[PDB]
Amino acid sequence: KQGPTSVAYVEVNNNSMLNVGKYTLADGGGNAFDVAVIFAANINYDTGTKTAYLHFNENVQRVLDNAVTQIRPLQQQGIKVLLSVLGNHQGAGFANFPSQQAASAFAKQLSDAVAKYGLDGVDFADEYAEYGNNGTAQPNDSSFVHLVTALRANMPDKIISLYNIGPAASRLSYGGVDVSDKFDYAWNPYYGTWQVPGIALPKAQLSPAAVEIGRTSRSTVADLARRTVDEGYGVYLTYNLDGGDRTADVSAFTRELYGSEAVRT
Ligand SMILES: [Zn+2]
Repeated sequence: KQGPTSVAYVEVNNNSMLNVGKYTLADGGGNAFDVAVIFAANINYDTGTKTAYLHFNENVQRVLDNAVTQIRPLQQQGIKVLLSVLGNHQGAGFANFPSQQAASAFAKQLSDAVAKYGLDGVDFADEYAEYGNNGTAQPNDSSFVHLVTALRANMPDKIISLYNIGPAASRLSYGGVDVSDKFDYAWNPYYGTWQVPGIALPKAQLSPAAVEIGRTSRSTVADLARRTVDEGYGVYLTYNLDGGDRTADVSAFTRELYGSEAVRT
């Protein structure tokens, strides 16, 4: 298989991670998706200790606890699995950690979770943090740099990606350290559109295209995949892969990215 890196986000609240492994290319048998993203664990805030911390809702916890059936099989077949981390309406977000030490403690929780569950990486989605709730501060310009630097240091050989949205995504440089190069990938969060991420990464690691499989018209899915290849971009994002038969939708972009339509087990 040769072509852009395919990524699929799965809202584990309602869907199975395994669905991502169901699609392969008719010509070649390669995976239609190269990366699967568990959406989403989150950044919580303890008002008492005034400390942010990593939280997994029951659904996220359930899939992590069942890594052998929910995650391991995807990895066995060559698909990378990442844990997305999202804001949780509690004031704490990736852009408002008060210090280097504070950001670093949270990065350890992340890297520890990655090792414990045998994950391939982390995805940062700075949305719904609601900076300010519970007496918290507004995003500052060192928090994210500190968090990314620590995480990357913690897991040098794993994946770290950026869902391109929010205060954090605009605060990649501080004190002479630009954290753009510590990210493996970055992508557009707006389904049905082409929006090149601002983060200073080369085309090969960016996905200006974004589609919500089953919702975006197969014409637009095909168009964005076509533009991806034509403009030389190296990633393509599919959001909300569900349990329905989306072979036609997956084929809409695989024909363009890989030259083969897809098959679903
Ligand atoms: Zn809210």
